[PDB]
Amino acid sequence: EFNILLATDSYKVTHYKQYPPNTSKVYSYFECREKKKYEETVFYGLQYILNKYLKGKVVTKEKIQEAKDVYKEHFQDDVFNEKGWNYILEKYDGHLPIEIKAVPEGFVIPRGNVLFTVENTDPECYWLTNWIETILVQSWYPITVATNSREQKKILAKYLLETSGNLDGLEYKLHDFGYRGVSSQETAGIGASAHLVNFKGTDTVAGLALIKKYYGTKDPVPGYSVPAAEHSTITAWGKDHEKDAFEHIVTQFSSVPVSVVSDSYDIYNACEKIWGEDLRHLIVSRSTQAPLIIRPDSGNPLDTVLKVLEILGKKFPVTENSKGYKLLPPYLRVIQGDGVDINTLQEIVEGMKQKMWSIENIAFGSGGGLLQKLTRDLLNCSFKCSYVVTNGLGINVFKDPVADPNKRSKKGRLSLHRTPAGNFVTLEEGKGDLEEYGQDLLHTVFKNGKVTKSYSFDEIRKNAQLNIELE
Amino acid sequence: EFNILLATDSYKVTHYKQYPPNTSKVYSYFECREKKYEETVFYGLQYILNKYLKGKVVTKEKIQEAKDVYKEHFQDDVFNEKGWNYILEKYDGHLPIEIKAVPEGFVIPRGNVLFTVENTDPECYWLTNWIETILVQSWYPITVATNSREQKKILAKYLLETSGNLDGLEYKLHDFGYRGVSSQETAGIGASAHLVNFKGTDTVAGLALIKKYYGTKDPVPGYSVPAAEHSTITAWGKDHEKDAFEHIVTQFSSVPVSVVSDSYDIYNACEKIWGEDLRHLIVSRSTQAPLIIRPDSGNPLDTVLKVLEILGKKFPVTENSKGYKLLPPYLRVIQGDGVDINTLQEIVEGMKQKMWSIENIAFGSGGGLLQKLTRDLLNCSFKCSYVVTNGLGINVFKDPVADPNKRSKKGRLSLHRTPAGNFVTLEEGKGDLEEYGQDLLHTVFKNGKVTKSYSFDEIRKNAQLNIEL
Ligand SMILES: O=C(NCc1ccc(S(=O)(=O)c2cc(F)cc(F)c2)cc1)c1ccn2cccc2c1
Ligand SMILES: O=C(NCc1ccc(S(=O)(=O)c2cc(F)cc(F)c2)cc1)c1ccn2cccc2c1
Repeated sequence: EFNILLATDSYKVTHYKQYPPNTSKVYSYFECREKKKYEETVFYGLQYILNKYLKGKVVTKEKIQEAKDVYKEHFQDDVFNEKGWNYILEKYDGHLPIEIKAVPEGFVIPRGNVLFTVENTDPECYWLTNWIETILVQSWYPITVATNSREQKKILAKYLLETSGNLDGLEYKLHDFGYRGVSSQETAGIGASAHLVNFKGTDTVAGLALIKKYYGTKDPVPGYSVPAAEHSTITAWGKDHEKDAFEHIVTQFSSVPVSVVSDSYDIYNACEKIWGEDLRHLIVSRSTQAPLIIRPDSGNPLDTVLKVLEILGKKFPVTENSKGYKLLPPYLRVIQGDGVDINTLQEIVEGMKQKMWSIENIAFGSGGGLLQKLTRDLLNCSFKCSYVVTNGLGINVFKDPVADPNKRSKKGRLSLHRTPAGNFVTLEEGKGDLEEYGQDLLHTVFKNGKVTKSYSFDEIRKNAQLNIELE
Repeated sequence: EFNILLATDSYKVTHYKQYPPNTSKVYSYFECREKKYEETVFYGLQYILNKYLKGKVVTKEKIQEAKDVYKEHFQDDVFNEKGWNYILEKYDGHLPIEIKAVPEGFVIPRGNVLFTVENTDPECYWLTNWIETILVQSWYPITVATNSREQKKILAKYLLETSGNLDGLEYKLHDFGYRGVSSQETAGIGASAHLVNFKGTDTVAGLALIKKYYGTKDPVPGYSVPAAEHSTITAWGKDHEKDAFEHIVTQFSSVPVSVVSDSYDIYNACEKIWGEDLRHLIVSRSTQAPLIIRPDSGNPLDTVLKVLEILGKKFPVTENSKGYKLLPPYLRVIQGDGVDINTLQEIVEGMKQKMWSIENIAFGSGGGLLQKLTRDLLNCSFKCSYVVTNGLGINVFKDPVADPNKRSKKGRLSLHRTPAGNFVTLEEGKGDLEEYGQDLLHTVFKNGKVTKSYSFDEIRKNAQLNIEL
């Protein structure tokens, strides 16, 4: 069973002995620190952490003893704050005396703003605020996935609008292929759920259960897929029987969309000769609701996409849409699911536009690029103490390292406000209390072991919409 | 609760309908495909087998749940209820799969078979690749362990050159990555992988994972010591940095203690606070209880060199038997900002050029150690190489025309010693010709049971550096 006493960085076990004596409050905050592009971030994923790990009776006698035993060996010394943890157990029935205030999930906030704050509600538990830094800072991951996914959605939207005149299909243009390429089952669920804030297509099934349990949607599920081959279901037929494999598969899935990986031996042959001639009769008969989606999976992503489109355009009846861009017939589409990240996605869509191909023709699958190739440094997600009370006096505190001003942290009690122009500003030093800037946008989401405000996944999606979608 | 029927890539739900009719066997393998990182540490499969694959993993409830979810997720009825019911009825929900693998901790060159998977019941031909997704996640502990080991090689080389021995090597790269990974589960897995090579960790999650799934003779596999963070310094107020330092080293007077010293001005903290105001509290400390000064900002190499230069003018430096400068034994440095395999190399090489022993320093690495890694680094990949259809075995593979690096292996595979004592993977069942001795893979899973396993102590032995051996 999960034990919050064992869910911190080891050195934090020793910090209760290091704060100034007579300290009754430690108040800390999280931001995606600004850095001398990712100018705005989607706040998402705290609700998961609150419910799974922080709420309810999280301290028991057994958990305290277990931690005491582990730490004695891990430190070769007795340093664990058993008294501090016993107090929470006895006084609060093992509920954490902590209050967390946060911006609403799905909100899109510029870098360098407070996104949530944490403080102790009982003077005895001044040490608890930063005990839970480690677990709360892991919110960096769903924030960063959702943010990076949304930035890709902006690129797709821009190019789809330019080449087609509308945004139809946008929310199916970046499909999550990341389940095998992440570091754990738990990460799979969290990361897939964050991508679903922006899109509806996922093969990372773990995301669906997470959303159902911690967030909820009006619709039965938040994300969808359709049938598709993998190399094994093609290559199993034997090298001389690729056409047989293709025929069997598209016939099995004749009335729903089906994607078919086509590069097992020679992607160009497969497009021009197998699909474009031998099996063309099985493609041009398909419904607009049930296209074949051809999947190249190797070679330079841009060069291969363009060559695949050029081959298909010569074997199938292409039209020119009202923006002047080429469009495959509706029963035929392409998906690029190799080597896709935000940089190569941009390269591909720009290359397509230069060669007069509509973005209507393509979708993208992204695995490691979408869910794994991200770190806490991308958005500088960071948790710092800004305010303490010692001997009954509040003190505004911060770091400001001489050799790196980008690591300077905020001072005092913080609040998040709308500016007169409708942007965001974080007020420091308790200045929010002057009430010159309207209401604080941070809301209490956790207090004394209880989750006090929750958001549905539908609300989060609404909050995270693109301006272009709003327009 | 975990449900293996919901733990695959969606499209795999549809594959049972796509294989050739009358296919009775699908056999697949995992490798770190060949294209730096020439050899990989195989680690982490035992965790997956035990937590997710063994025992009764199918129930009526789990089948119904998957049926209900897939109906909505595909907007259609495509789920193989019958196949999963067959496993439930015939095998009490135990997977009819056999997995063979190289021993955990083994260090194997790229492009070799590391494990194989096949169905043991012809009805379950579709199950081999259903579990690709979950098994391929082994890429992560393999990659963390391998990259951690590659850093240990760098540290060993430079420590040996500058000190003449490897004393303290296994405490020179400390895991700081708990907050910088993507989940609690990943923290445990990744921290465990780093501990194949080192003994220092702050990622406590790794200890319980090792104890549960692998085991050590010692009570714990990894260790830490007290240290400050910026909050326990800055809480004292900007004009009281010295007071915080004094309090902290006094509370931890007889054990090692690390104190982050760059909250306001690292150079001032080193030269004036530690080097003058509090010098008497440092020079009095035991060799078993040094102060470990931690810079945490600025260019890592330049800052480390400047911190050493400052300390070397305030404290009594010696010259070791190799001619390198050594701080007194009560004083050390740890650099735990911006450390990855590349910057680690730059720092130890720069220290060497300035005649500073690597005895002086340790490194903490967070994101660089546990998060900034992907499946592409070692090209960890799972592919079908053999099928039986209509009673006939066929050697199968992919070979994409534009990328020969993605060519996969053909037929039944086995791993062998060469006459020179190296590894080779034989394809096409050639292992059966018995020209290369016994297959070095062992059966580790069969029909719901884990059939071979390794302690964490043996894994560490297998993963040792040549220089250590
Ligand atoms: O093919 C895969 N999944 C099915 C799939 C089919 C079609 C689209 S699509 O984006 O064209 C699409 C979406 C959708 F929800 C409605 C559609 F009509 C069209 C996406 C996924 C696939 C391939 C390689 N992988 C490697 C790791 C994981 C995977 C997943
Ligand atoms: O200071 C930290 N942990 C304690 C710590 C002290 C000393 C060494 S050491 O390698 O110098 C050392 C190891 C050890 F096991 C025996 C020693 F005597 C010496 C390592 C860790 C720390 C700092 C920043 N963080 C940011 C994220 C996580 C952390 C952890």
